[PDB]
Amino acid sequence: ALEEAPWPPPEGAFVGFVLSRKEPMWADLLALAAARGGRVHRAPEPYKALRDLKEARGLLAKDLSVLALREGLGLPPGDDPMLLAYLLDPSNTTPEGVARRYGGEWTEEAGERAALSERLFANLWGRLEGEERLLWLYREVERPLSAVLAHMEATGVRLDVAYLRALSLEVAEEIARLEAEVFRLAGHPFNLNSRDQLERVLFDELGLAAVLEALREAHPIVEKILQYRELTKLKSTYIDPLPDLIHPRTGRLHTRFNQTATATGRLSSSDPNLQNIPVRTPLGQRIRRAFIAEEGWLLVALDYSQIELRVLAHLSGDENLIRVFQEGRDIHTETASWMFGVPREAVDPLMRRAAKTINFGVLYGMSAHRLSQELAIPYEEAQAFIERYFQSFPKVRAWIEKTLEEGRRRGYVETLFGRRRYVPDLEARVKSVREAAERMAFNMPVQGTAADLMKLAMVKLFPRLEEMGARMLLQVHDELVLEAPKERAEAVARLAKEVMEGVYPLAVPLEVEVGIGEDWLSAKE
Repeated sequence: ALEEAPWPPPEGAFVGFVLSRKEPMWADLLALAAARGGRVHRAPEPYKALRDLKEARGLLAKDLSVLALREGLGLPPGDDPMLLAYLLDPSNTTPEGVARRYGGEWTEEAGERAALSERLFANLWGRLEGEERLLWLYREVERPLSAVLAHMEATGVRLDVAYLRALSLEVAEEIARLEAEVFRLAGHPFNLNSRDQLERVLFDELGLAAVLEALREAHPIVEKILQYRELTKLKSTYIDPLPDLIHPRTGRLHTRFNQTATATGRLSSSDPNLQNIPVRTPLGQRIRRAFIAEEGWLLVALDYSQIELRVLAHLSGDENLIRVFQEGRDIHTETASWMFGVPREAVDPLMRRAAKTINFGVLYGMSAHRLSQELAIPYEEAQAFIERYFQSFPKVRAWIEKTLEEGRRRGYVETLFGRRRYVPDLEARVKSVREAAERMAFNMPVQGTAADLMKLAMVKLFPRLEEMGARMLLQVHDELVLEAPKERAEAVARLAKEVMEGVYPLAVPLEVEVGIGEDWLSAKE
């Protein structure tokens, strides 16, 4: 046991806390404690207790910072063992998981959480001090980012409830129509949500899991059904819930951001989860339209153009790919031109399509077999096309090979900045497993770097942003969403563009599309 001591603790103490709910902005602070030396300090009354701390230092610091901010206190997030653990091995994503792996237990008791933080920090910090690159990431990117996220989560984003309500009825209507059609193609009404009734109808005149249904695209009814499922999912996952997630004390929505969740270092969101809102789908766009600016403010949305290809270009050092970007020429057009040995002027739109497909196909995994189906071209030609590609960008092939070799030898792969991911499976004899590792192997450096760049961008942008009355609100994919006063907008945009594009010196220029509007959808123009 440790020695009890009265509140407050000397500065530099590690904080432990317990919430009544997982969402910081909605939870009630039940317990608060601090540890330093061999002592523990338990706060008599949690809320007031916060004011005695100059820095939330410990496990899940950001979360506490959020609660404090909603209470009008500027309590900054400090060192957090989670970040260190994550940097050591991206597998470390939850506090319970980390504790177990490193000798501690995660309990629902403030004091204990306070002690655990101290212990962990010392332990992991030692292990990190020898890693030049990782220490850099922790200090220059990770830690500072905590503050940023804290503010984002706390400020939140305004929603157009009126619009949401309306949209709900529209989709409900489309659903009814689809349902009607299904009945027509079935000859008799029935419950689409009922397994038994569905199965019978299918077997009724057809010869037979969403995958199963997808494969059974033989009768139009199956198509229409899947559409029904889709709309239903979206309506209940994004349209209907949103209004209910508006915090009473702010009038805005507070989506959660996690810093140590994805396997590649990309930020993830929850409640909702922007990541899964349909990209360029009529409905998806309509949902984005719900996110609006404050009365007298505007939304500035910045997006990175094909960052992954530019990153690849840099990591491979492929003269051709590099030239495409340095020359500012259309990537897909040039790809086609190369693959088919035809000058720009004669690029058939179908060639462009093929190129576009391959380009993306080589990024996410190595879309080999998929090519046939997605292109409706015979097997042989598909392989040839792939060959033509690497023939045009040799160094990309060389890079992929090198990456895997290094992976097998060292046991891990790393992003441009040094972030690492261990890949033991590259030596697996089981096909599917080894192939999975292989995808991950080259996906990691490309995606990881894209993530790192964005994070670096944010970190160094925040201070300057705050200098003007501007706010950082959302981050999804390779996109940032800001909020700024009507008269300041244009200026803020100009700044954001520069900062982002010049975040780090690449052999390829970085480009950012910028849009300003009253709502997210309008902004993206």
